[PDB]
Amino acid sequence: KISLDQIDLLSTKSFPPCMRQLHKALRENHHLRHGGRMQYGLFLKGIGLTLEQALQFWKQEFIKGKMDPDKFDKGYSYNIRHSFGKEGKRTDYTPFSCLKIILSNPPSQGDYHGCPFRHSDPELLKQKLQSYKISPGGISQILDLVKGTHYQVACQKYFEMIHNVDDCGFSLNHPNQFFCESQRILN
RNA sequence: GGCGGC
DNA sequence: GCCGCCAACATA
Ligand code: SF4
Ligand SMILES: [Mg+2]
Repeated sequence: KISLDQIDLLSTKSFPPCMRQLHKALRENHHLRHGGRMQYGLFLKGIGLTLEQALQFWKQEFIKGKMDPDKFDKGYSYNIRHSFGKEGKRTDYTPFSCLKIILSNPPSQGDYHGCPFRHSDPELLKQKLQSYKISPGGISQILDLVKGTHYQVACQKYFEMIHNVDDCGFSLNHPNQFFCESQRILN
């Protein structure tokens, strides 16, 4: 039901901070390192894209990287299809959970994957939070949680703020959950 | 990105 | 250089 020329907006309204960053990095650089391609690609599949849309979405953005639209089909296409279970063993991989994103494959320079509340240093997180136009009160309420290592809670706090609600009404532990609960309120 | 094949 | 096959796992 979801369409491609609708993602840029969705990233702002319903994507949790991690996926939002990942999308922005993708649009600005026209590319993403492995870690991000994994985290974001499966998220996109979790929200609804089909294999046709995924290949389109990724190809389109990588051509802007000015690379051979063939060098794309060469490497990148097979792996996208394998994500959707259409190659090898044929496993329709479930998208990543929070605990996994937070406790594993920590990001390095050049990477945008991971959990902002956990991998972005307090000072850079605050700037992001401010860029998302989050009230200095909640931003302060989030940083606290972060300092207490309650990353998922800090994210729920971010959810409640961009949605103008008192209680998100669910315990967060998976990015696509954050998306669904958001779409519930907006759509 | 890793592992694997030439 | 060319190429294949992997990982995940919430979820009302
Ligand atoms: S808490 Fe879970 S969802 Fe919110 S950002 Fe960290 S990872 Fe993405
Ligand atoms: Mg590569």
